[PDB]
Amino acid sequence: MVSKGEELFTGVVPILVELDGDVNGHKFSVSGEGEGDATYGKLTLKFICTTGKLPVPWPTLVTTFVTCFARYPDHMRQHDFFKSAMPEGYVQERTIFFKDDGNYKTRAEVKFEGDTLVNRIELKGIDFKEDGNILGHKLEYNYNSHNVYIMADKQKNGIKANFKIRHNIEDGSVQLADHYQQNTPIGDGPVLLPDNHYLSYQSALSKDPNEKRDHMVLLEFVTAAGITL
Ligand SMILES: [Br-]
Ligand SMILES: [Br-]
Ligand SMILES: [Br-]
Ligand SMILES: [Br-]
Ligand SMILES: [Br-]
Repeated sequence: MVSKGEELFTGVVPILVELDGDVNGHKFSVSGEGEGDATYGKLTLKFICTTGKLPVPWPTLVTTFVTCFARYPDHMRQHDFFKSAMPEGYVQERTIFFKDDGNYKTRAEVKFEGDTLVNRIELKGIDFKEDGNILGHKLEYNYNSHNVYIMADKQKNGIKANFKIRHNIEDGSVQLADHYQQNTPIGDGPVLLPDNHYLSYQSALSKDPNEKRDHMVLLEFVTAAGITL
């Protein structure tokens, strides 16, 4: 049978993203809009910095900007915590430690408002070097594929993950962003607590040639894979 959560994602779902950020005291906001198609694990989103110039590089916000759109293969459906929490939704929290630089702390609520899947985020960044790779805008505008190991967090009735993102720099090195993540449901309803599994990501960043505002276009695919060999 198709679960309550699963049925909310059988077609194309509009997405709205709102972020309020503050990094080393530099305040900024970003809105995003687009669509998710969970059947294909597909996200298409365009983000606009509504406060002027984004004071951090767009790539550093990609992981922050809706894992309910992941494609879970049929044999993996029991492990999809993210859809099981809908429509009431879940809180996603991270600390992202940039190696040799500062860290982001994020809190996002992901939930439906009517037919729209909303990702509402607050982000606070501290201890950044004003001329480091982040505040100095030294990251290439691109993105690597990454696998994320999702684990159940029984104590907290949700999931957790930690993974390292590599942001390429043009001198051939990378800026590491070490993610520690915890998701917990917003409703008191039943959720799926998964066995350990992976989510495989690819992300492509681009620009709208007709857009004068500071912005990012993101195309991202997420697919789950199991550990039964
Ligand atoms: Br600060
Ligand atoms: Br605007
Ligand atoms: Br950028
Ligand atoms: Br995602
Ligand atoms: Br988050």
